[PDB]
Amino acid sequence: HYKTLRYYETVFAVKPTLSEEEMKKKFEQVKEFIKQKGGEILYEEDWGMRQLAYPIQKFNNARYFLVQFKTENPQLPNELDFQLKIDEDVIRWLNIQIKESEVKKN
Ligand code: NA
Repeated sequence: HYKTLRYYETVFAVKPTLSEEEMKKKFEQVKEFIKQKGGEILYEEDWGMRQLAYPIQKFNNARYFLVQFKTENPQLPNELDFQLKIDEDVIRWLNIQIKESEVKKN
């Protein structure tokens, strides 16, 4: 059915020189940014430190977070992408539109 409420998944990688406390704060900041722009946070995963397939700004590891959200704001994925792009601490960002049935929980 045609519907303007859409579901999205965002995955981003934080540079490994931030402290555990800074990484978790970054995640909360991304969530609050999404919440600002008319998005409801449905789900979230912390994937911890992961080896990168190939280096990024001379880094071989990074901190991965994942968040799913829903919104009627069609520009939120554009917005989030720009925000994660310009954030110097976020060295990788990926935005995926997902189905409603792909929303997870716990
Ligand atoms: Na960035």
